[PDB]
Amino acid sequence: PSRIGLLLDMPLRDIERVLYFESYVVIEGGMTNLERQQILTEEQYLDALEEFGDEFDAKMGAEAIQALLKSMDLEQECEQLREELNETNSETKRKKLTKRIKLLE
DNA sequence: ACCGCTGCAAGGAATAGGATACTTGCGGGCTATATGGCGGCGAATACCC
Repeated sequence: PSRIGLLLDMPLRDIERVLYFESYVVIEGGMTNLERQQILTEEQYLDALEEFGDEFDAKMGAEAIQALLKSMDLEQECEQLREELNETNSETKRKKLTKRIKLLE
């Protein structure tokens, strides 16, 4: 498994695309339609910034990954994930959240 | 005390011979598209509920 992939909890395909400069990823993406870490195609990024030339940041590549990682709190995420793992559901999400919590702790 | 003369250079036709500009191949010096191997296993999709 890829430690980045499941620490940040993003499918490895999308990090593969981002880290070789063929897409865009939002960093904070607040005060707008976008979420924390949506992926964008080049044209999608151009269109989004056109309609939303406000301050939402969407970077491209290693710098974006670094900012996204450095912009996270570990133990708080651990609390949220253990609360969610409390139940709903112990079928495969049980295994997934146990692994992610193991890495985070 | 004036002049036509001789004579002494300047520019044409025929030969030998070195200097010297020109040409060339190199030697080292440098930079920058496969197609007869399986087996196990675990993660990542697919699927049809």
